Amino acid sequence: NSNICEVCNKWGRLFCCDTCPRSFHEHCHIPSVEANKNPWSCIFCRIKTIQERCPESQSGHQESEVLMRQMLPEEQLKCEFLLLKVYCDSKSCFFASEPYYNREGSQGPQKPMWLNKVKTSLNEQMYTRVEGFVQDMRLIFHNHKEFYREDKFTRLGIQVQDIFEKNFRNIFAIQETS
Ligand SMILES: [Zn+2]
Ligand SMILES: [Zn+2]
Ligand SMILES: [Zn+2]
Repeated sequence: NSNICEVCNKWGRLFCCDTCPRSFHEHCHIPSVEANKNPWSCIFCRIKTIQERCPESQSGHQESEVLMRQMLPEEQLKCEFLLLKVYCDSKSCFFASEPYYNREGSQGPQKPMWLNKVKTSLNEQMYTRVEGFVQDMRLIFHNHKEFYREDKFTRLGIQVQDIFEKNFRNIFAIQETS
């Protein structure tokens, strides 16, 4: 197994996958690494199994149909993995914890949002459809773009949103378009 966490790229107290060489901090994995379970298979492995059980699940889908899906176990897992892919980027640090807003010439968002809030929301099964999860994720970056206006820091929102959107299209097998 790897000797650094797959998500944050640091060493520490690492839990190792039994079916692939990845390793994780306990609360870096999503869901948090399960207490017992020998063997244990990481989220990457669990997602690959879904694909292998239903190869047709990789055919192209329309975003509008994906968003309306109910959060059954497989869609719950897919959203957890998509959230984890965002945390994998080091620029996620900016969006993880609860923001505050005091900048001359800007007003804070009406509905603040952050990664750890989305994480808790998934853990507590608060989303009933994929749309709920995707809306909150996109809100994180939209709030940032609006608040930072012409400051070059707005680019961090564009960057992390791009990571989100690329991984959304991959994980949910969105139909490729020009
Ligand atoms: Zn970690
Ligand atoms: Zn694995
Ligand atoms: Zn099948």
